[PDB]
Amino acid sequence: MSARRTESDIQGFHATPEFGGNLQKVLVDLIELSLQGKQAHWNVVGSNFRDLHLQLDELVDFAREGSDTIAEEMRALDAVPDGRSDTVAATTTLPEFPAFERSTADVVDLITTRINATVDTIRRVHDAVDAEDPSTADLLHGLIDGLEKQAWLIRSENRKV
Amino acid sequence: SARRTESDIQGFHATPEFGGNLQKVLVDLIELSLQGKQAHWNVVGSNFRDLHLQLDELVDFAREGSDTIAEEMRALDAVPDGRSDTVAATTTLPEFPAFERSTADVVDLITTRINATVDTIRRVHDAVDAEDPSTADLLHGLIDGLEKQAWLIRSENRKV
Amino acid sequence: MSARRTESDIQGFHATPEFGGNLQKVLVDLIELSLQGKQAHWNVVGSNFRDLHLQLDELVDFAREGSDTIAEEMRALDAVPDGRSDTVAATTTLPEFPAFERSTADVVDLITTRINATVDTIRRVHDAVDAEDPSTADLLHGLIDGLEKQAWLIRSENRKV
Amino acid sequence: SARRTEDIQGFHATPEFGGNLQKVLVDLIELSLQGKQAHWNVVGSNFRDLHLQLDELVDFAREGSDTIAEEMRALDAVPDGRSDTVAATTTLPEFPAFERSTADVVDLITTRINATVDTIRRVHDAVDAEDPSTADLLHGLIDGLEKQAWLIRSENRKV
Amino acid sequence: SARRTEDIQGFHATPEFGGNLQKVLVDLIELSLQGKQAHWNVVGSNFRDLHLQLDELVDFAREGSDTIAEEMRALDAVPDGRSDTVAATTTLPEFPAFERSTADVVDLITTRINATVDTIRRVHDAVDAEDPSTADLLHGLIDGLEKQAWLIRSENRKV
Amino acid sequence: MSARRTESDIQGFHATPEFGGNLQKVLVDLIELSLQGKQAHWNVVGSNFRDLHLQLDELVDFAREGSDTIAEEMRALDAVPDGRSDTVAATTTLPEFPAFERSTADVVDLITTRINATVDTIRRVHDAVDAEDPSTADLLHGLIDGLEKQAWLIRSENRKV
Amino acid sequence: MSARRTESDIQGFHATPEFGGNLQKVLVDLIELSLQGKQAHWNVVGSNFRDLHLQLDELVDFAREGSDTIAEEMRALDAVPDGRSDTVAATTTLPEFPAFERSTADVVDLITTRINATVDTIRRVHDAVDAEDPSTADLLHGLIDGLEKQAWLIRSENRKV
Amino acid sequence: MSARRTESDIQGFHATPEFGGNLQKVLVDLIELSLQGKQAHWNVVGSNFRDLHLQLDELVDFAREGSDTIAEEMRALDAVPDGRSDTVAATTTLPEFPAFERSTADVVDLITTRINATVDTIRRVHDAVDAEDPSTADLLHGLIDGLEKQAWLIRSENRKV
Amino acid sequence: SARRTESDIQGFHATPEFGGNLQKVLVDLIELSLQGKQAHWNVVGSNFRDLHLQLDELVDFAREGSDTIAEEMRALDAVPDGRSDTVAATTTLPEFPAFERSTADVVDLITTRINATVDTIRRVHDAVDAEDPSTADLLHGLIDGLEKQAWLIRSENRKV
Amino acid sequence: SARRTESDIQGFHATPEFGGNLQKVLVDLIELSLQGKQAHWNVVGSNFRDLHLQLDELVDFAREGSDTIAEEMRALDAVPDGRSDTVAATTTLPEFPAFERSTADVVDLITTRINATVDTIRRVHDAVDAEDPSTADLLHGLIDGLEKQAWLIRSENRKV
Amino acid sequence: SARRTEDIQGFHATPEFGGNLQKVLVDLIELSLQGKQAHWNVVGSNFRDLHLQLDELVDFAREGSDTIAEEMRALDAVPDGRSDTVAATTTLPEFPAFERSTADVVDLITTRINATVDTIRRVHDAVDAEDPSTADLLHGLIDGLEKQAWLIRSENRKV
Amino acid sequence: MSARRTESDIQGFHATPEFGGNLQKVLVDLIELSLQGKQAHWNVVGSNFRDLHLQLDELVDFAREGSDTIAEEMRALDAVPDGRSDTVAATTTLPEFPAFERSTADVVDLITTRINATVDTIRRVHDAVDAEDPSTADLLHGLIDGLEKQAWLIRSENRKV
Ligand SMILES: [Cl-]
Ligand SMILES: [Cl-]
Ligand SMILES: [Cl-]
Ligand SMILES: [Cl-]
Ligand SMILES: [Fe+3]
Ligand SMILES: [Fe+3]
Ligand SMILES: [Fe+3]
Ligand SMILES: [Fe+3]
Ligand SMILES: [Fe+3]
Ligand SMILES: [Fe+3]
Ligand SMILES: [Fe+3]
Ligand SMILES: [Fe+3]
Ligand SMILES: [Fe+3]
Ligand SMILES: [Fe+3]
Ligand SMILES: [Fe+3]
Ligand SMILES: [Fe+3]
Ligand SMILES: [Mg+2]
Ligand SMILES: [Mg+2]
Ligand SMILES: [Mg+2]
Ligand SMILES: [Mg+2]
Repeated sequence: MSARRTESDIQGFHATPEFGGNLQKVLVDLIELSLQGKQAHWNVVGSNFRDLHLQLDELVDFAREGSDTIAEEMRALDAVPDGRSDTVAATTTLPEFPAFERSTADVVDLITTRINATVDTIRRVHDAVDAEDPSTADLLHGLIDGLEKQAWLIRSENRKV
Repeated sequence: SARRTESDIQGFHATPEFGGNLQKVLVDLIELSLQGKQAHWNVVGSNFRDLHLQLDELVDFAREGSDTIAEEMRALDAVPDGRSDTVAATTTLPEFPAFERSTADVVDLITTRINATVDTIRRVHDAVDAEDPSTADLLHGLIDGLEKQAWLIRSENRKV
Repeated sequence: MSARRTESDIQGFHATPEFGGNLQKVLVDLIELSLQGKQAHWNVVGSNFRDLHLQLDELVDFAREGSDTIAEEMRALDAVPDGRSDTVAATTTLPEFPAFERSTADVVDLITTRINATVDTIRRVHDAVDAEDPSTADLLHGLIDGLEKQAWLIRSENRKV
Repeated sequence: SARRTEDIQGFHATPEFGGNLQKVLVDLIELSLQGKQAHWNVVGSNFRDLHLQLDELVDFAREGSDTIAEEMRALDAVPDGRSDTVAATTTLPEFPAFERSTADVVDLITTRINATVDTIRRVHDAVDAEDPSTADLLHGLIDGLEKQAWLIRSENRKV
Repeated sequence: SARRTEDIQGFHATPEFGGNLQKVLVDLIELSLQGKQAHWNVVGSNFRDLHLQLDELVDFAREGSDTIAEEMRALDAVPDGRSDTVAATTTLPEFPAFERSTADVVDLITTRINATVDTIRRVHDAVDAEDPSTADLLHGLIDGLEKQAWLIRSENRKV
Repeated sequence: MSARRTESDIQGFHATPEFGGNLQKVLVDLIELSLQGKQAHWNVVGSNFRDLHLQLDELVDFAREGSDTIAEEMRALDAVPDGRSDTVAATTTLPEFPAFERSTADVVDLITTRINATVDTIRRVHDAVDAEDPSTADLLHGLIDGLEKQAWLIRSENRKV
Repeated sequence: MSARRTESDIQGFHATPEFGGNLQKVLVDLIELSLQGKQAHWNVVGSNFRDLHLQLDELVDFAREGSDTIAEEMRALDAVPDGRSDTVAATTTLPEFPAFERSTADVVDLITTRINATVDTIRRVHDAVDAEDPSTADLLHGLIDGLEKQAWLIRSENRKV
Repeated sequence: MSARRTESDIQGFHATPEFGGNLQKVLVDLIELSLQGKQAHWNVVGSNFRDLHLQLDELVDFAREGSDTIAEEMRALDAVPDGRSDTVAATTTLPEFPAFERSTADVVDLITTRINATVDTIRRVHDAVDAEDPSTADLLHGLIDGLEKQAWLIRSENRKV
Repeated sequence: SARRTESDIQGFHATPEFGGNLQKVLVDLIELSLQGKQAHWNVVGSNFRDLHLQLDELVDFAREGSDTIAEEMRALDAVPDGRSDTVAATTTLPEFPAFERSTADVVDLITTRINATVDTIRRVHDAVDAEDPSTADLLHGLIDGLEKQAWLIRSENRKV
Repeated sequence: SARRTESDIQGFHATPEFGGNLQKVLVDLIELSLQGKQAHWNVVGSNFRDLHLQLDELVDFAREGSDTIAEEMRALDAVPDGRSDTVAATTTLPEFPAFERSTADVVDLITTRINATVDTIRRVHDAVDAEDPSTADLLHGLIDGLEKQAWLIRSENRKV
Repeated sequence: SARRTEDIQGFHATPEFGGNLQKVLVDLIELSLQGKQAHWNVVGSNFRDLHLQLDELVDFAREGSDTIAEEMRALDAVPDGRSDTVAATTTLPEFPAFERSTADVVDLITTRINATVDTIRRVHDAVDAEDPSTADLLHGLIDGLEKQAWLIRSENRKV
Repeated sequence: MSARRTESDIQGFHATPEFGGNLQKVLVDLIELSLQGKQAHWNVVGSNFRDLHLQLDELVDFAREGSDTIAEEMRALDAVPDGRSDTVAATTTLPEFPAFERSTADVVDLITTRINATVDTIRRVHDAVDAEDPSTADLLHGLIDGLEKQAWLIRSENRKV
């Protein structure tokens, strides 16, 4: 027992309300992106339907894994996620996805914008998150990178060169 | 030969009532998915791990269900709406709480919301069946999968 | 507005004692089929031993998954399954599998007949089950179909020109 | 003491029922064959997606024909999936020879899927009246085929 | 030039040996059946864990009964796994009807596992005397069953 | 220095109408073999039903992969395959599979003969294919070999002492 | 305190020349069984060809894994296996597999007898092996059991009523 | 060779003794956590045994992967890990795990504390590690995050709300 | 017995011409792999995703091909050279552009380079076959795999 | 019927000697696992990679072995002690060095420690077998697996 | 109307062809057996790599012998893979008894591989003249064996 | 729409030319390492050939995954990778790999040096990359770590202690 600590209830790292609130911002935009991604996935029609249909599902998978990661990171640090529909709708920073069928070209533009807005949210909270907890900032880096890849893979469809 | 001669043979498309009925199922499946994840993250207390894990299985089922329903709508020329605003505005499920809840409370809350979702499907079933027997089979899969989840979750709180 | 329902104790579907009794009839014949299937699997000898030995295991697998499905369907709707040995022996409608070794030819006829009997039971309860709960009838259809396929794959050994 | 005593008689179907499944079988096989034809010969804008989706259509149609033929055998009917029979009795419009543009293939194949679904819907009630289990297999065929129709046709859809 | 010359005679076992394996077989089958009964009907605190563990018990017991019946056949004995025989000759206390609490299921099932192990231990030496290889299969059964007993009983254990 | 070629429209290998016609002959017999294989698979009854039923599916699988390979080889070299039902029926060299159920023994002889016929076709076109394009002849060798193996595995049921 | 042993060259278990000679007897009969199993697998014709052809490969697989196990057990205890063709032919106790094709019925009897002989060898060395090294006897039990199961699965083709 | 370096023995990045020593601290606490996790895994008894039994194994897997990663990171940077039992016991900062069977409730509390102490160690060395080698700090982030998740998944059992 | 008596039985080794011919195939396969990845990253426009993905399949094929050829050389006592300098200096493929290119342009460019690679193999085939029929079979696999890729890529740009 | 009538049928439990004997096996398996990893990380020199990899296979075997033994103890109502302090205090294996060691040295060191571990098991085997034949079978698996590892490792250093 | 009419005659091979495949078969089997012998008995520097590579050699040789024997059967020839025949008719130099050093095993096995390839190359043209498809199987054998020779021999190679 | 942004073409993060140029440096050295790794993999001969042969392939896999990641990161941020052979050769910082067969000992030394030079390149651009885009620096950390592990696993062969 020469180097053993004797404490009996050694506590874990707890997030400040500011940190919790910052992760909460990331969470709602990821959930909203997931819902908008499926909406697009179902309702996309026209030239190169299948590619975008499939790519959109891949986007949804990434955003769903991301939201779960963020929420669980909140839980680990004693924060309480709110991913309920009312909260997501009232607090998301993403512009609303339109109703009805939309062309591949329009879906490409719309979805790219909503991905970009989601990355924006993460980049906006990044420094405050990093300052409090360097480990959580790494999760943010993974999210930024995966989302920016999705953005590139989707937007390239509409590129005119 | 017995070969048909038409060049643009049309598919079966759904009445607006039919689309409407599938839309009802769609929003409650999505809401159940979002509430399931909320419960999955925020459940605490006795037998946490079992419920944490089972709630994830409920979410998996509800998500594939919602995707199935929306794609059923699309095949039949209907247009699903799974957006957050629409879901919050039109879901029939009682709202899930925002905060930590005990395993016992989560079991009771989630069972109710599963039952509410099954009820939506049971309420539209006959009108769906009358228009398209094939789509009713999809509804049967949802009822049974969800009723199974309800049993697997609720049994935690069952007395002797 | 809000379409959200108010009740905190929203009830699940309520199943009649007749419904439970009907699935119970299906349950015991599937369990009995599985037990007889293994008996045949172990005790078959003669021309084309290996094929029947193998097919009999596939039948057992289907029948085991079936009985579990039925029993869980009972539980979901607050019925209480009884798959105990005494009850299966006392209430199965299948003729008993004979003791000791049986020829491939005889095993073919016997097991085909036991599948016929098992399907007969499902057909006997079908209409009453479908009227009360169409979703459960769908599971019955899955059972009927898988079993009829097993009967075809087994019985065709004995069919001539 | 609940054990029945007799062979307890096996499975059988009316010749009308068998003929109804036979109608479904030939169109599934024709669809599979036309599907591969389209798969090989499609050219042009968004070739790859259609080439791939058409193979998924063929897979579904092949599994379907198996399911129907096996259902026929289970109930002691006897399927006919031979080339001569399929060509003589299929209700599907003939697939054209030669290469076809992606846009043309989309319209052609959507029609042939729809014709296949039509056949299933045509026999459905007569099949259901004799065997509700068989009807469920028809429901699975309708659903999978109508999904393929949606996934294929969406390429040409203007909004 | 070491090659033997005669059919060199096949495998066989005494009727006493076959009867000893038959005792093990019926209790494994009974255990499997009671296991599923428990699996379906357990309710209450920590339902899910027990529901899942009981299925793992059933898997082990089913594979075991196969192993024993196949061992019997390999040595030209003839197993009896029929419902009537299992019910008439099993040594396991009957599993009760109806739903049972997790705590009650834990105690009930632990006892039935222990009774199954008892049967294996009872015939072990007689089996070993005739065939040491068969005894090894019995050792595998004892070990897997005693592990299941530990994994199940631990739920009720107070320290 | 630079060994790099200058042309921007470097042409692929150019195949004669005779080459396409030769693979077309192979294509229709493989498709016909696959259709007859399924017919036999469904309609075989009698002693050793299960083994033949299973082996026939393996044959169908090989023949289906084969026909796809041949058709794609045609496309690669700008030939246009025709695998449509009418053409297969009108141009296959295989004797037609008889209607209705057939005994295991009869199915063995029939299907073995249809494999023999299919291999015969490949052998008939082989030399002309090999002279124009050795790479394609290699694929023919793969086909011949897999089919001969299928003939062995099926026909040996009927071979005596 | 310290229960740690002092020696730097702690010896492994030392096996008698008799032990090695005993496993060598097992080794050659397993290799011979594997070679005869393949011979039968290739050369069997007649009623139920496919089942026996398949089962014979499973036997070969078991016998090959067995011989490798035995040889490695020899190496672990500083015995030196000899699995060379000349030694196997000169020292195997199995009757030789006859040349040319054999009927399914004959192959059944022959191979069953060769399994019987292989198990006989293991039984002959068993007691001496168990007395010197119980761990090795356990591996012998695994071999005996797998082989007896193979004999059952093969021989039952020829058993009547 | 226009941009090619001409050096023949280009050396890799070498850890300072301070860096090596910091990784060594992480290593022993991860190994100790792994040993204590198994001790708990075997000896946990009572309400919700199975869940904790399984979750504890998942903790052990993570800590074992972690220790291997840390040790290999030391090796790559020319440091020499010491993961021997004597060293771990003499130098771990974790309080000793008690002997004997312990209740689920007590195991939950004990293990949470030891996870927290392990995270503490990593957080204590984090900044010094980051300053010398940003890449290694990322490995630390992965460890912190995985361990804090485990803490949450374990401790939630005892949460009273 | 029929057992041979030699202790150091030699393997078949290739002439310098044979090694040379395989070296030619090797550099064009490597160059095709590098150009395929360039195109994979930099393709933009209509039907991007399909081409992005197909180009990766081309790269996978060309890489396993180059590895096969080099290992064929090694087995026959020849020494492959797959280094960047050698590849740039000796490849027969027209250079791929540095920048973003449209899907239509990438289809045309890549088809040409695949065809150039097949041409190299077809040009060495007969001399390879004459020395070692077994190695020609490897060449056949490369020709057919690459010609398949050419078809799958080029079809995007095909008129009615 | 032949059904037994008791409600709380007891399982076989081990004597303290039996538990003690399994405890002896447990600590040497754990110590071997820790020493195996030490050797795995710190081995350097000729044929490093083979030994690095083989030592990991030894560790995998020893870990599943220790888990098996501890769970055997638990089933029989004995209480394992696998804690670091207990392992260091009671293991019979000679201590592994702290620093880099050559492949040749690591082969010799690890072979000795494997042999020491097998010896512990062989020393308790007969008393274990006498009380519980089923547990002796587990011991046989450990002896053979470890003796296999000893052969696979030691062979590196074997003369002509 | 292109359908042929007769059984259309089955596959067959000349006895010379069958004998040529028989030569390949025995050396593949001998190689497999010597391969395992080497695999078990190799000791010394870089033991593990050689132990593992030799097993990969055995796998290839076993699959090869299967391919050849099955080819023989497909064309209605009758293989002989029995121990007595292999030992009496193999062209491979005998593998020595006892443990051998890694360096010696490398040289020994490389020679036996080369001898096996020699046999395949020896019969190749005669086989090809009757059946070009069979020759392709021989090409696959040559290629896989020559790769194994390279992977094994490289251990002893000095540059 | 209470928190929803109203922007319609929200743009993504764009790399500066400096950032693009820095990733371009990493890219060419990874590609060059991949080509040199294969060259070594084919041409290594002598003592412990097989180990190095296999380890070199593992190095190539890692460097190939790395180059693809770097290039795709450039694409996501609107930079245009150049991985063409001419560019790689003209701009790589790695010393040339020699022609011809080389001993295991020489290959170990040569390859270790080229790995070290590749890590050097990444470490040289690290800070400038981190300053502009923290998320991309994490990808660099993964590359450094994986490469330094490979270096250790390769170089240890030649270590004399
Ligand atoms: Cl795709
Ligand atoms: Cl089979
Ligand atoms: Cl669980
Ligand atoms: Cl290796
Ligand atoms: Fe989660
Ligand atoms: Fe979808
Ligand atoms: Fe269940
Ligand atoms: Fe079928
Ligand atoms: Fe069994
Ligand atoms: Fe295709
Ligand atoms: Fe081995
Ligand atoms: Fe490691
Ligand atoms: Fe390679
Ligand atoms: Fe465990
Ligand atoms: Fe074979
Ligand atoms: Fe990529
Ligand atoms: Mg639990
Ligand atoms: Mg058979
Ligand atoms: Mg596309
Ligand atoms: Mg090595």
